[PDB]
Amino acid sequence: SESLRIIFAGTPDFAARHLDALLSSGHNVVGVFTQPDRPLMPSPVKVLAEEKGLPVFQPVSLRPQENQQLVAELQADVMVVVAYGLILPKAVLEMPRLGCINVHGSLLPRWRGAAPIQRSLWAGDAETGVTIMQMDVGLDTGDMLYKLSCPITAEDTSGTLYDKLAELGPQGLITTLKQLADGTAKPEVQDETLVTYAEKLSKEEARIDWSLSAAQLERCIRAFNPWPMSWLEIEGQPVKVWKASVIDTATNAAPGTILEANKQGIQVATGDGILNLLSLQPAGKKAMSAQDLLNSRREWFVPGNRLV
Repeated sequence: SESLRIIFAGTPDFAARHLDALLSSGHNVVGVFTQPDRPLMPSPVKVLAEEKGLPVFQPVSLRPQENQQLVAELQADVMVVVAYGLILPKAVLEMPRLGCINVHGSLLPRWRGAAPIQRSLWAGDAETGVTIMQMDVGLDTGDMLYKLSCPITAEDTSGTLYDKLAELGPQGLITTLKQLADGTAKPEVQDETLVTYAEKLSKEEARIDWSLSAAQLERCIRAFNPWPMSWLEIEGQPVKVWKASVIDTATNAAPGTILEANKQGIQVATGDGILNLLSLQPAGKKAMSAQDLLNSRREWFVPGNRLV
């Protein structure tokens, strides 16, 4: 029942979904910190804070004591950090009364780090979720105050999981804020041994490696959607893969061998099983179905030929 003065720090839409939830549930958000304007585009959090008449602060860094003081001045009870791109110095961590609380996109201690959502999908996890944690100095080492899980379906991409977590996160956050205001929060220490780090995604890593199993390639295709998107090079042309299905049939064909190319898809042998490419997007072109591809890029997918 204690109305907490909250400083909200966040940047992307995922973060904006959480701010919107805090406001909508009558929370006392005293200030909003977002990353400085980007080439010059304002963040989804900045846009929403503004529309709501909230003071926005965009220090390029919290290292300067001048910037740290902006947090001090707001005399906050807790600082909620959701996808805010700046490192918080221990000094700032100690400033709000109840400290800083972070909404992390994984079921900690698994997937500490930068790309928890994409990595849980890529790794083949059966589920993800969000962990609301009491921020500490390391990279996502804080005690877990709350966790909500969400299963990862076979049709999920990092994009849909983001959607799912953007809906789960706010409720977990509001619940946790209630517990902190009530003194009923039950902090759980992270088991170091269960930790894994969700390293950033790169376009280099998204390039299709046919020697992998069709299952993992199919997972990469989903996990790397919307960014960086799995891709292969054909005639020095980067081609993004939007959809593929796995054909659980063993092949003696070398990885990369096109086994079939028709309306049903372009089947490619992998290191284990067959990957059926369904939607590909040649650079600077539209995302085309296998049939469209056979009409405009036939020579790229001749059965018997080997990709890559």
